[PDB]
Amino acid sequence: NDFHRDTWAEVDLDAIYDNVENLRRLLPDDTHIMASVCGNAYGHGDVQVARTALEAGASRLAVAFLDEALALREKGIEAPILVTGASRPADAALAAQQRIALTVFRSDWLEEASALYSGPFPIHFHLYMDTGMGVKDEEETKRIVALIERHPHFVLEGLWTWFYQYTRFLHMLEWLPSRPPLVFCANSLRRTFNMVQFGIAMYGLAYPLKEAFSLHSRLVHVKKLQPGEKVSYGATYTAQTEEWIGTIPIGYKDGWLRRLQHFHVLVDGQKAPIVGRILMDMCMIRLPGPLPVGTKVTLIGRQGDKVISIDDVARHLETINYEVPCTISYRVPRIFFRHKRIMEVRNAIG
Amino acid sequence: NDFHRDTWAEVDLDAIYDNVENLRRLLPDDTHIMASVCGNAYGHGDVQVARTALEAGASRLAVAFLDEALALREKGIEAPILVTGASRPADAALAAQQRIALTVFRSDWLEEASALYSGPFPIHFHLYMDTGMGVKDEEETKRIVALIERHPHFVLEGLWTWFYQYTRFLHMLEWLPSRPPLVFCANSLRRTFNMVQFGIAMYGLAYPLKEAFSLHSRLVHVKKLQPGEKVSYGATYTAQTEEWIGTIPIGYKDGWLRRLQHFHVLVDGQKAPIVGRILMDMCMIRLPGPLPVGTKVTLIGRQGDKVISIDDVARHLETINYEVPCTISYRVPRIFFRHKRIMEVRNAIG
Repeated sequence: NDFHRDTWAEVDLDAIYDNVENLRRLLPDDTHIMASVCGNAYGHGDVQVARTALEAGASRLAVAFLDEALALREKGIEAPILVTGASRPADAALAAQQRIALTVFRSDWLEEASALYSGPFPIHFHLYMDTGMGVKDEEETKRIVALIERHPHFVLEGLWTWFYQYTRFLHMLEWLPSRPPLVFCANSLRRTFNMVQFGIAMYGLAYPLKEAFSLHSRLVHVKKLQPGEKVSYGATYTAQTEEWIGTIPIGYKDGWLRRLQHFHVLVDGQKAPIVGRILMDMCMIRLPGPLPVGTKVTLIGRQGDKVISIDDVARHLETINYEVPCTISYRVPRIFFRHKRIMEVRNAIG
Repeated sequence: NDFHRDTWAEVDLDAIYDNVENLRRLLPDDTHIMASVCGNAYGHGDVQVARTALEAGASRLAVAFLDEALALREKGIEAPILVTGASRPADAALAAQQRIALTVFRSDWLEEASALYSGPFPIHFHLYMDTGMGVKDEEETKRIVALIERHPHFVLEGLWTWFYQYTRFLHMLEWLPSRPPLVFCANSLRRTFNMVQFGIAMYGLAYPLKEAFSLHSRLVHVKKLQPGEKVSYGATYTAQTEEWIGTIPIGYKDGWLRRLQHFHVLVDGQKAPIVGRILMDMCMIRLPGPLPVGTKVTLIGRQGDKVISIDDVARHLETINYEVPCTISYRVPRIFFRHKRIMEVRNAIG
């Protein structure tokens, strides 16, 4: 709850709430919302985001692998959770005991699972259909359906796919004896389909969606450089004029990658360039003018008229926006805001 | 201690041990070895590496900010620890209570610290000297020395710098009434100087030094593609011939960045290219031929005659080797090997 370096992320849970609420309003009353919270909720904080999305109308959670579902259960989350990635047949008992749903991709994964597991908890499976470009034919599907019907503790909960592929999907749906409780697709189509995946869009990333993630630091040293003065930590920055250099305590170990050398952060309402090499723990910006140590630096977020968004950082790095909050390391504290006030602080490094 | 996805890192503590032992032999008996363990020991594991480096001859630890020193103390580490980065004057009482040494860069940081702290623990300070390109003149140094002598609980433990700069340093050393218990420089010069910084070289990264970090996965789906068959998850991979595609459960959320698309991993003793876009949680490789699911994929490490090193990954990414193990996310379990056998497993996600 306390932290001891002037570098932190802010997570606006009101933003999460609002994004989910707008969708919960728009969709029909009988279609479920699934909240994607893999990768520690894309660097925002798994349990804080899950709790908020659930309060706001989400009724189910999606994670990428079993450990992520286990961590949510451990932190007291009770809503249904789907593992959308690969899992070991041997971990079936664990998932069932923890009331975690598993995705199956291959009939012989299920053959192994069936041989290895006898009870006492039911396991819920979702079938991932290969819709074009997972399970791919009628024979494989029928096999799967037989395994589920023949095993006393197996249950076919859902069918899904990732997007002609649609008409393929319609066909594959007909291969089943009956329609499963839940049918949806993963990417977001945000038809029927009685569940939708609010993936990255819950975080404000691509009506109108609110962005949820800010990253900040403070100047920790300020220095006037004379024309010709050098700073060398690896590379060598040579001052062309009289200018001011500030240091901030964030580096590539924090996920503030060497490749953001150049990028323009916000100090005192002005864009300022990250200058010289990004080092493991500190980096230098050329300041808009002289400034006192302790001045806030905004790496992502709003300062005055200006705003830097995740999209901006993604462009400089040449990646998609997803990767940016995900790369911000666990050693960066997150301050969670809810109801315009401060709800909690997670410093993963006690 | 258990983990539930087939993706893991291996950390060879024998490598750490050996690297430190070779240095402990080479250096004079009165010069200390300082072990750099910031950034969770560069992604290898803070407490496991500290413990090993200490067992092997290191007598002091270096971290980048206070929270890192606090986490080490909390996990039972008792050796002296220096914070080499910036700290808040107000946290002085906390560092003193926890017997953590602090680096000072500016005399008015110390003026604040002195005003705010009265006791009961002594605080050890190290002065970082600006040696050319921190504290910069005689007047500032004398001020600092006066503050330390006048305060009952302040102690000047060390002097250091990062590298004519040398002769500057010799001069600055003479500004002090006496020589501090410890004098060293940070970068590695690996003269006197009674302490050296075994930074990145402890990890086998640049006589002969052993590399300590491996990263591995397993194939989780295998698929034969016919000439012209496509896979689309974002980008579109179009098979030019008949070929085999394997999926592994690692993605950019694991620190396996989109930019490693192309890079060549090891499967079945062969180099194989990472193909199509790197997605959040999975990625595809074109296989040397048909292979059963469960086949080990080595992202960094040795398989048969072949070896992929951290340096190789750094080159493909266009960064320094430091950044690579540091970027591998906390959600990747680390398996620690000591005495050729398995010492423990850290799955940060219980």
